[PDB]
Amino acid sequence: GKKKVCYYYDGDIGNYYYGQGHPMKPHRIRMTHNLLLNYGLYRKMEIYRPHKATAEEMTKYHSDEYIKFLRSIRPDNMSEYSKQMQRFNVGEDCPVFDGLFEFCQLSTGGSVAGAVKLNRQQTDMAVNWAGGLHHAKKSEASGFCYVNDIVLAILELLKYHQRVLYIDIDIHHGDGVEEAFYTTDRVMTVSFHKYGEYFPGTGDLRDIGAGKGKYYAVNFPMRDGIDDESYGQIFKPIISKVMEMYQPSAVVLQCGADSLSGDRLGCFNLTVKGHAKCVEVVKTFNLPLLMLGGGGYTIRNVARCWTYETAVALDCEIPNELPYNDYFEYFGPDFKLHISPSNMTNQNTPEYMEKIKQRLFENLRML
Ligand SMILES: CCCC[C@H](NC(=O)[C@H](C)c1c(C)[nH]c2ccc(O)cc12)c1ncc(-c2cc3ccccc3nc2OC)[nH]1
Ligand SMILES: [Ca+2]
Ligand SMILES: [Ca+2]
Ligand SMILES: [Zn+2]
Repeated sequence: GKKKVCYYYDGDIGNYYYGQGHPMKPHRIRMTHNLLLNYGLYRKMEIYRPHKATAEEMTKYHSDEYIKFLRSIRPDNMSEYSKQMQRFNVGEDCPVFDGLFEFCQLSTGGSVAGAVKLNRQQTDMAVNWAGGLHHAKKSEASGFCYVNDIVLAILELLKYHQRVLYIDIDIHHGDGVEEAFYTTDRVMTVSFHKYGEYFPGTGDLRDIGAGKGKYYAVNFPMRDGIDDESYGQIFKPIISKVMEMYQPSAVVLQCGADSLSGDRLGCFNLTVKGHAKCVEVVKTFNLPLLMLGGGGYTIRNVARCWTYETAVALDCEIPNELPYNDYFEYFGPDFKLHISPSNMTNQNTPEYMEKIKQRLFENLRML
């Protein structure tokens, strides 16, 4: 049936700024919120403002030293932390910016709060578009991510769920999450990503977990230009097999929008409908589900994607004609919700897709 949806958002999230020319733009979270408000999707959800996650909540995963550094570093005192910046990988892809720690607190607060709501059986779905920062490591920032809100949310789900399934459709390998749970069978991580001469350089289909975690990490490496057809020939069959074999009791779905056609950093060719089909597929299993954001660097498309995925979560049909909103000019020249794929070549032949799917199916038989 239709499901209850709780949505997490802080009105200040859009004001955090990574710096001039940096592709990560928290403003896209505010564009998403304003678009979904203007479509009237607020009348259908319970809207919550997440608390600022404490350093203590963050150290359930991250090292005390790394969290202490994040809570301390500021653009005005950076000069005194030259040593720690190198140690914790802060200052290149992951710059020091005003309110960095508060931004991490809000991103994490939404994911953890959503997991608590699911644990209490008070919602069917919890949504936190400011979360999904899957690259952060135990004691290091990485790929525009500082605090791994996903790992923290999964640890919260593990208090009441024996097995948790994590699915990541961001164009980049979900390395921080996979690494956190690499040697456990209590979390199965499934990542679909571009692999080959691309960040973070991990996620080979031969990375399948280790020790008790062997066969509990699944990686589907893809080439440039994947389209809705190709993604659609493999996503439902793999997720169906994972659901059958693993039988998770909760699911976390990272909906990174950098896998869409026309992304500033991505090289895939999915439309918003193609990307949202993943949400439709996962939602049909009727399991407690935490939906998170992630990458997405052509911000008009990120807002379209996450607004449509929120409509999918609510089983609410919304028109293609965009309603007027505070960022209406960003959606020109068409002012439509849905996007068209480009003419880029799909390097993922149908035979390649079937062959990788078959290799993963062999690994899934080992559960
Ligand atoms: C989602 C995160 C993607 C990160 C990614 N980083 C990298 O590609 C770097 C070189 C990298 C590193 C450190 N490790 C790697 C391992 C494998 C690999 O193939 C690459 C890397 C990135 N792609 C765009 C940028 C980028 C960063 C900027 C920072 C400040 C200002 C402007 C920037 N512009 C950028 O692209 C307009 N960075
Ligand atoms: Ca991924
Ligand atoms: Ca695992
Ligand atoms: Zn990404």
